[PDB]
Amino acid sequence: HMARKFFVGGNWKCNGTAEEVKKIVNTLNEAQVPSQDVVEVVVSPPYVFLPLVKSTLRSDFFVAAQNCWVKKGGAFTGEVSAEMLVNLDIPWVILGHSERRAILNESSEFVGDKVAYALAQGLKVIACVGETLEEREAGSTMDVVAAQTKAIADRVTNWSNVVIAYEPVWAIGTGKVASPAQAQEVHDELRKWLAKNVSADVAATTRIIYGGSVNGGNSKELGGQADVDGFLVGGASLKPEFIDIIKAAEVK
Amino acid sequence: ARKFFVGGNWKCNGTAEEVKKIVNTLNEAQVPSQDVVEVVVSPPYVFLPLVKSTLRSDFFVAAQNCWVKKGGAFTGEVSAEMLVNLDIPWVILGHSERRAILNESSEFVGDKVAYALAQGLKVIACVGETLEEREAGSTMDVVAAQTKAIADRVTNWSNVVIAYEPVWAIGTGKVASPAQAQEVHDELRKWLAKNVSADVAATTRIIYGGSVNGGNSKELGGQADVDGFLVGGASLKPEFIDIIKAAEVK
Repeated sequence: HMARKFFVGGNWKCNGTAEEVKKIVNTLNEAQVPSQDVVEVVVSPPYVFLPLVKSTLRSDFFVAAQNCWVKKGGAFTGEVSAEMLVNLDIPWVILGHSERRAILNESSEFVGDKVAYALAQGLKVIACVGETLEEREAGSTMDVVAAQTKAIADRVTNWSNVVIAYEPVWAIGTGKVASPAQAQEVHDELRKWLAKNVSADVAATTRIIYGGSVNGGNSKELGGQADVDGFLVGGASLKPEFIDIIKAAEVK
Repeated sequence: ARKFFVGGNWKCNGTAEEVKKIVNTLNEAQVPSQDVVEVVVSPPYVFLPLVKSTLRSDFFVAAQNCWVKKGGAFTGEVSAEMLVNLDIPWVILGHSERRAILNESSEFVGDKVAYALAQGLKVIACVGETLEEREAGSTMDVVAAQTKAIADRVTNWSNVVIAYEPVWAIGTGKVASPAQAQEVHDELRKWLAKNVSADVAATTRIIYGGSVNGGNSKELGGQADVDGFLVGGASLKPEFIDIIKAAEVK
């Protein structure tokens, strides 16, 4: 029924010092962006800076962890449980990021279990999907994205607190450039998959955000697409340019 | 003489309320001198700032893991540089749970140890054999191979502690004896003497990472080649203080 609220997530990845975090947070705190009714803004620092960011960031921007454990805490040295994030009043978590799928070998099932467990503790989830250059060149884009999405869908009963991020991994460090039209094509096919395989209502209300290369310059052209509901920003999330990407929400 | 070393691995446990209680209990503790025992406490990443800001300054804070190299495009990982930036002096690397559950290879662990040392972190480097490996007669083959992957990459032995985890005796129904701990620690120290140097063998702490409680701490701690403990679950409880007090056995 109601329009999907534009969503901008900033994934800091494995970057930051206390000094850099203070500079980034000060820059965001002084930013003048569209209303909380027009855009939902989430910033995702490394685990060790979650307390500093949550304590100092403007209350109308929300904090995400970059990962959490698949289940209840216990004998999992080095892992952070969903209930720890809830305990520290961290409302969001990024799960299934292409870097964790590729470098740390997180399976679609492992990601699905994490999403279900995070939602069960009351966290909101940015659930990431995306195909490699090999998969795209093989003609497997929608087979891979549908399979990643299905592993999540099979474990999720309530999509209200889920945002899906499409990462064109094929266009990240390969020399290949994703067009806005190519982004819109995958977002459209993914939403049609949700409509047929979950429900018309879930398809209509679930934000699908673009996790490819976005800057101030291309944000309105990418953002001004029928099935693109915002961005999961990588490196630019550390820079003032992030504010220009948030401002792309006015295109809707 | 090697200074007795007691690490407390909280693992994936804690809330702000539980952390405050644990830290208050440690802050009120009366334990042996800084000459007799070195104490390290390892909370989850998200509680490192709270623990570092509130813990007695003569106990040291460790992260439970860090990334293998320089930060960048590694969503969810915490770099050695970040820990140094937050004045976290120690890191646990190659814990049996990360080797077994998260499939960290001996080479990956070795690279993490080298990178952590290079940023100025002190490292508790963990090694240990499974029940299958122990029953196959492969205990010292496995421990030597895991240690070699680390030793090949170490740039400062002063800042390394080795933790032997008898993984075969964690949730299997098997009980690791003081004699079995002593045997592995002695053979590991002899490996260091032959493969690194007599001086590194003589001065490097080898701590026992098996099931340690108030009751068995003095008998384990009294062994010639056991230089202390990496404590699991008991590290969350007042009993951790009784384990630190085992250092007086040396």
